[PDB]
Amino acid sequence: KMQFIRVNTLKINPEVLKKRLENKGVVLEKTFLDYAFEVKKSPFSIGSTPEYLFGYYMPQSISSMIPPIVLNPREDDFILDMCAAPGGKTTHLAQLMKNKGTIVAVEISKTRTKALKSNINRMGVLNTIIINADMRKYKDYLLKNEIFFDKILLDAPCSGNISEEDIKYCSLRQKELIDIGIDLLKKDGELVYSTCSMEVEENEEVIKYILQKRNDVELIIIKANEFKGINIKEGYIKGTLRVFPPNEPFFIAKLRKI
Ligand SMILES: Nc1ncnc2c1ncn2[C@@H]1O[C@H](C[C@@H](N)CC[C@H](N)C(=O)O)[C@@H](O)[C@H]1O
Repeated sequence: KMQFIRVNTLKINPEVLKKRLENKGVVLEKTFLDYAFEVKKSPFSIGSTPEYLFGYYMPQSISSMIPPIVLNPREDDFILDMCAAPGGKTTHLAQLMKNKGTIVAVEISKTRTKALKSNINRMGVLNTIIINADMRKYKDYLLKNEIFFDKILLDAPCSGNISEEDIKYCSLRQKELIDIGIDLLKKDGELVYSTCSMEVEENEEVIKYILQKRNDVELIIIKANEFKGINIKEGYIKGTLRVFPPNEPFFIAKLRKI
């Protein structure tokens, strides 16, 4: 299985970090991103370097770096990260926003909220409000108070996080979450649905469900061609993307409230 790291441009320049790690015996390979590297060899556990501890990078699959790139938040945006822990994608969104605007990062589990806050503090992120709550109830609070967002990441839990039952259970949850995400989007706003599963029940089923359920949503077409070097192709709904082995299994789509 491949290992990659995302360089945290909040704190450090790609080439400064690259030189420092290569001088300690790390062998790094380019990526379709100037701030992400493939780790080819490491005398270090990569979550264990002083550089990691300083917030210089985040280890993560390259697949998992796509949803924030596709959502493409701007600097001053107001952003919801619906299912946020451990914060891989929350800190990615913050880096893309350069620590401007606001991310509301929501996490159901109390324990996982710990890991989320740790990642955020470690990566030096300042634009993020951590909510420990069930999104399905937290959204009434947001709706009552008219708190709509410019762009939303729904990076949903997946069957793999933990059978046919696992998949059916996750799919149902994902369908609940996405309807909620559309409800919380400003008119003309953008939601990315992603998940660590390439199973169609968690993928195009959830997309087909929301398109038939609602009249106020439009599929935005995403293209693979940008994502060089990644085993990524079009889903079975045009303009959706599925990532395959030997990349980490993943699915990404993008919607617009009309
Ligand atoms: N209703 C819910 N509200 C908030 N968080 C949830 C809810 N249901 C599941 N989750 C969380 O969804 C997360 C699943 C992860 N795949 C998210 C990864 C995260 N987006 C990252 O990039 O690092 C877990 O943290 C679950 O605790």
